[PDB]
Amino acid sequence: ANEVNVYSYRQPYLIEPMLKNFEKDTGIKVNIIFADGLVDRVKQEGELSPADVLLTVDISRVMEIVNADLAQKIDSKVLEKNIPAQFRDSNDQWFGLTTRARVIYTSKDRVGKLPAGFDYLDLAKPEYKGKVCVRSGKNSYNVSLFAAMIEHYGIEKTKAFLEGLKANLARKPQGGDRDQVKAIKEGICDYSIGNSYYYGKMLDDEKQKSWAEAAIINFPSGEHGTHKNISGVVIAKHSPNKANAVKLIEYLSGEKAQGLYAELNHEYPVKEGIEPSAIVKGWGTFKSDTIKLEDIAKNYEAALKLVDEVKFDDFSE
Repeated sequence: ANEVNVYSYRQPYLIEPMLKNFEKDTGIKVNIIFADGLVDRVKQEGELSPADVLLTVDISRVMEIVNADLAQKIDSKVLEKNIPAQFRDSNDQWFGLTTRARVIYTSKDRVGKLPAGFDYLDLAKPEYKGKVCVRSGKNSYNVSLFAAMIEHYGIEKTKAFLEGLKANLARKPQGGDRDQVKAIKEGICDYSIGNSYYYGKMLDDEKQKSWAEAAIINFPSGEHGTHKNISGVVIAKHSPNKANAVKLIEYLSGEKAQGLYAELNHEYPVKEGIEPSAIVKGWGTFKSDTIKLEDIAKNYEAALKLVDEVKFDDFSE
């Protein structure tokens, strides 16, 4: 046909606008399934997998796919021009489309703004007992944060951090990132961990704006700064519509789509010269962790093991 088969780890509200604009501008039909491809299914199906494009939200998932030989190399002058080298594979098998920060939200009323020098690590200190909310420790946004911490500190110190963080939780890990900010608004907790773009999404939503208004976005500024991760894309090894798949990822890297990522999603474009939204610009800039993206993913397995050892999500005692 004239189609492309997309498997998306992103829910419709954070990707449909980009894909609909792609369909209108190119004439190529997008078939989309929301993941639950699934890496194990893509592997076992092998040559019969209909997947063209896998849209990811985490570098560690990207490297799981690439390491399993489920991607293929894409050499595109358009991707080269649009995506800075630090946000795509040197070996051409994966491509970053946005960056996002995993930030600390605080209660406007009960905490205020965090001081310069505040670190993720501070959330494990005894004085924050009963005041911290985080979604499941096994959620990959969290595990990739902990993976970066292993690169910086090793597994003993990272485990001690996880034990302290767990000890300080106000409630059993539950919900997603926005839900923790709702909990700040309601008074259940005073500090949460979540991705930056969700603050802008909440502000844009009539039903969630009060959640964001009750919280302050903070970019950690300890030794290794603020954790960054990427939304991205891989073209599957056996892509049945590969030319169309390349046109899709080239489109997502371009000026128009990158502007949509900025203005609609409140994410940081990878493409230089594309301004963030007014909301995102208002937060100011921050010192990013200089860790290489692959060096986050390298530690994912070890981080997941630590989360299991500390039984992070168990709130029984």
